[PDB]
Amino acid sequence: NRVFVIGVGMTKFEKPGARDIDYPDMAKEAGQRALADAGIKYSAIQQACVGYVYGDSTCGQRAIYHSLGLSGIPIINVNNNCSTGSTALFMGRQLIQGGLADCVLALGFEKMENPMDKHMEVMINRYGLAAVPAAPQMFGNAGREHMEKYGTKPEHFAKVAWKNHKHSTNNPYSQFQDEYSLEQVIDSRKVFEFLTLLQCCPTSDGAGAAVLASESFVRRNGLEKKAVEIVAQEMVTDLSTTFEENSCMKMVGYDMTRLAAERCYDTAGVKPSDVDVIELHDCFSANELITYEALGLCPEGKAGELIDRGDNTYGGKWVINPSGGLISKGHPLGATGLAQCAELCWQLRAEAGPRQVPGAKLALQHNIGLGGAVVVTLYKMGFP
Repeated sequence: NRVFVIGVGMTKFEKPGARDIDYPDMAKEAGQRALADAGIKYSAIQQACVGYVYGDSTCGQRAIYHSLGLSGIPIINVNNNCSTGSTALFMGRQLIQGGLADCVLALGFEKMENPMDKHMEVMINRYGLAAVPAAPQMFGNAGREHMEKYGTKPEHFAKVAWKNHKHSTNNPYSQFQDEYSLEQVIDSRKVFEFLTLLQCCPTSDGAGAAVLASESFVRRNGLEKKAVEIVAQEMVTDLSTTFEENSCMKMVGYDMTRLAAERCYDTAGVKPSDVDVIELHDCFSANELITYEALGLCPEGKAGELIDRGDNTYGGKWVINPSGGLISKGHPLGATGLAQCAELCWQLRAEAGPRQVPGAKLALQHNIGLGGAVVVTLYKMGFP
């Protein structure tokens, strides 16, 4: 069964406490924007898939009833107690593709609240980073491994972050919308090793939403115009390996990204060179830089050359994170994938305004599930 995104919506992503509304009003703003975009009656929604990390099991229902009114529809919380949760969009795609529903709402939101692990926990709190204590150490280790094997420079990681902040200047939904100089990225507060504060994603509070529909729902309702097809979607969980084969890059999911993308390319019958625009999970600059190679944009060890050619921005081969990435937008855990989806749908619909990638036809999304698995998605217009 083919699956289409027929409406998208999001709140602005803002510093926690910047905006004095609670998570149900954030959900309502994003959800009602997606339903207005879709152009459907609220009663068309048959099930809701709701992604959030903080708060008890009733928050998904509370947010949906505040957004749509009271109803009997299933309300599925993405983040189950197995800690193997995917994403609201991934689950909504499953329900359509599996013939369990014709039309679903995917909703996501977040409203915050050894000695090195203790130091990183305090740093995360005081710097407002959207990371767990292990993450800066694991991503710094992966970055350092890439430098030692391939000759990548610390400045290549800073240039990735610089490019994301530059893109953010045209995204009114992003927490940060200012261009920093490369020297300012390098000179910002140390987080871990070469990673500085402007290379790490901050916390944001916010919400995002998407309306997903079957081919028959799109046809019956005449909604071909805005229908963005999910032409491939793959999740890959931790790949059990040996001591001899393990590496710092594998420990942060390099091969999970690589296999998810390979499977998407095969399903969609496309190559990395066919992709026009990308939104990826730049939790740290180091994740974006190695993800260039995992996605097959360039050969092993060649990300520094891609960066130095400007082949990750406007006028280059790929426009990567036209949104400004997690580095600029910040990272409300449950909402990040739906914000990526909103931007890629606007790009393919030619509605991304000052961020528009001219002629974009194939979009790739890279994201991490609430349980840590990598999800890669490919999008094209359904009815061009």
